[PDB]
Amino acid sequence: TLEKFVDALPIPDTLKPVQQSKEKTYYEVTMEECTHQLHRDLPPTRLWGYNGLFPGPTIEVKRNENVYVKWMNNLPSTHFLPIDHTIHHSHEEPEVKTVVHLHGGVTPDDSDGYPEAWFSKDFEQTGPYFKREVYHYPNQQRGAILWYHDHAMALTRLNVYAGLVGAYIIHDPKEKRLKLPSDEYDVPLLITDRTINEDGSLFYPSAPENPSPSLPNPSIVPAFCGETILVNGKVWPYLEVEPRKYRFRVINASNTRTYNLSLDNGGDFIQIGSDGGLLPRSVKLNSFSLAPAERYDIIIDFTAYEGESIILANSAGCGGDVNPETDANIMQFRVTKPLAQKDESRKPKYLASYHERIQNIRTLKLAGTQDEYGRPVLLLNNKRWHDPVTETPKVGTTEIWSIINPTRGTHPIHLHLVSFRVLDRRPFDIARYQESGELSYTGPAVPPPPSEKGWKDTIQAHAGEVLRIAATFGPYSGRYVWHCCILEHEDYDMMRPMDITDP
Ligand SMILES: [Cu+2]
Ligand SMILES: [Cu+2]
Ligand SMILES: [Cu+2]
Repeated sequence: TLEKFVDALPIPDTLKPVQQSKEKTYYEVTMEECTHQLHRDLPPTRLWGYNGLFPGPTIEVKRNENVYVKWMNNLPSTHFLPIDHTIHHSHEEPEVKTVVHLHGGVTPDDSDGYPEAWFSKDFEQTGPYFKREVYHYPNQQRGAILWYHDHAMALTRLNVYAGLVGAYIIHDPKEKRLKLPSDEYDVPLLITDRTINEDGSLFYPSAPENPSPSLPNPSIVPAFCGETILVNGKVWPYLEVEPRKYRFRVINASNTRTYNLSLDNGGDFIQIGSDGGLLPRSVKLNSFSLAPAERYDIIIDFTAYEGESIILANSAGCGGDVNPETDANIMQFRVTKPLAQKDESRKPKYLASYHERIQNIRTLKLAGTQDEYGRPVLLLNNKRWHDPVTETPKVGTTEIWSIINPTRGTHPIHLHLVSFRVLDRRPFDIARYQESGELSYTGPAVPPPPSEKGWKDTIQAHAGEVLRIAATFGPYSGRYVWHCCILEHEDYDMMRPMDITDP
């Protein structure tokens, strides 16, 4: 095992445009086999990286900036992580397929990275919903932390684990007057748990434990928990900071793992933002939950802690209780950087402003059948991906989605295109719902905590609760998706199409 806090936190560079005008910013990003050392004491690791980087370069845009990214694939024809060929059914398609989803993007459908819009190297082969090489991101939306990652059908868990993640920030100039910490004092933190072999190579399980020899090989697993935690591509790093306010864009880019984060001296975060942008009012927190694909925009105020080492800790376990010596640790702040200037940043209470009729109320169930080989298959509302679309909201209208979770565990559910408000959660009789299909509540409705009073696009639906959210669908119409963000679930098969229609 590996010494904690011996490597500096990398901060990914900001991508430079290939061409740029008042009217159009044009970027190129090529997926490439690359080599990077993840820890002082590990041989370098072979990974897949956007422009040869892990994590991918940070992309920074203004609200309404007219952006194009040509996402290209220049990867090997053959994968280096275990492909389970039995999970989706078929001329022969390439083994390695990729497509980039801008998670949180208010995006035209053919630029949203639909799982069947995939492509292989140089776009030689393309999936049946592919339309275009150069994706278009108009960024007509709230300033926020987005992130980009692969979304290829049956492969998402693999392609992401391989290293295909990156941050995308939307800056709204109108927010500049809040004087939030910025520039060097505004730092994204992409958290990814990994398991790494002694020779430096990524370990990803090629079967669950106790593989009955009937079971395919490789076989998909229903969950992955990495032995090590990385932030921005380094195992358990440290970051030297100035004793002053910092903003952090915290992103869970892990396959399965949920984090429950705190500072080991009992100190407080200030949440200024959720997936969908600034909260209306800032919230003071001692801890916070962070499931796959969630994003918390926070301030940590180091002013009074000059000289100190503060650990960003985690108490959520993955497949067992946290281990204090390993996954209980995320990174270490060292407040030893001299101030480069006066800290003019603020941490205001007042951040943003907070009339619509309900067109429809979709009731949706989270549940799993079981396959030929005994393995669990997780399904949204009893459907497989390939079944005729059923979630078909009307452009311009508002729906309430009530998501019922009678499973053993939490699912972070994500809708593309939209961000949405959270209404409440409410517990119910699980046995009763499974026996009869009948829903009896065992307690009142609970509103969201303040963290979740703003806009969200990825939301934890806890076991034995009904969660209700509300979304207005637009401004674009077309074919999108919704799904669980635990990638091991997403790929088998907790993802469905979502058509937003127009007369
Ligand atoms: Cu998304
Ligand atoms: Cu799930
Ligand atoms: Cu998605």
